Order: sequence, then structure tokens, then C-alpha cells
Amino acid sequence: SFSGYLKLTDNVYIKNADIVEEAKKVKPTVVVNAANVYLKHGGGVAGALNKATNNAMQVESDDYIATNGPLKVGGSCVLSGHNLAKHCLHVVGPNVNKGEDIQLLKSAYENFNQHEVLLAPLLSAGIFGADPIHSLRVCVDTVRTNVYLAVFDKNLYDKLVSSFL
Ligand SMILES: NCc1cncc(Br)c1
Repeated sequence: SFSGYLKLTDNVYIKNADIVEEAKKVKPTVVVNAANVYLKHGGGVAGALNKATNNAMQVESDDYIATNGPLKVGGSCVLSGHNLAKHCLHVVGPNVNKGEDIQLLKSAYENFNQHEVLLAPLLSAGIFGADPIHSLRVCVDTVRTNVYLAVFDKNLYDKLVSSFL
């Protein structure tokens, strides 16, 4: 199971780790992808997760979009986890660099409550442009299920832990 995590609350845990490496080791029931509405896994966590699946996540995602159309910002869909997890929960957090409503970050984290345990990144953090300290606060105040957060950047992980109220 999950190891080396620091407990933040009753249900939120955090570790300085590469989420792809964490997914390969653990093979969680659910790995969360930091998706966009088009499921175009080009960069950040999405590009890294997709590259780990040898592009199978993108092929599956393109078929999903061809059938269903784009997701909503704040929404999600459950697809295969391929070689990383049983399932991948593709969650769309608001992209601040695209002028999207930061208030949608709470709606995005609410998707986690449909799963008892998840391996996840901080939503809207990184290339999505939101403040990761704000994302962690929304996570602990929204998610009630067991969430194991993987933060790739060591310096950011340290900042998040040392500033956690
Ligand atoms: N080394 C794979 C990787 C690349 N980029 C971001 C993350 Br998170 C992980």
C-alpha cells in the first residue's frame, strides 16, 4: 500500500513523489489525472501519466471525447488506469493561465468523494497556474475520502508542509 506519506488530516496524506512512479509501485485502485476538458494529455501530470501508458491513455481519451464531447471545468470522467492503476479519474481543475474560474477548484475536488481512496496530484497546481497552497487547502476542506497526494517538486512539498495550517 501507500508508504512514506505525511498525515495532514484524518483523510489527507502527502508525499514528495513522482505520481507516475508512485502509481507504478502502488498500482492504486484510482490514480487522478490533472486533465483538461479535451483530455489532451500534453504536459504536466497528464503528459507524464499518458507517456507512462505508452499513449494508450490518449487513444482511449480520444475515443471518449469522440463519443461524449468535452468534460466541464470542475468535472471528471473515469477511464482505465492502464499500467498505472485500476482506474484513472480524469479531473478538470480550472486553468488560471486560461482565465478559468478558481472557484471551480472546489467542484473539481468534489469528484474525489466518489472514490474511497485515491492517489492524486494537487488540482490546478503546476502548469494550471493556481497557488498550490490554496489547492491543498481546498483539497483538505472538500475531500472526505482518503487522498494520497503526490507533490513532484521537493521545494514545493517542503513549502506546503511547513505552511499547512
Ligand atoms: N518522470 C515523469 C514525470 C515527468 N513530468 C512530470 C511528472 Br509529475 C513526472
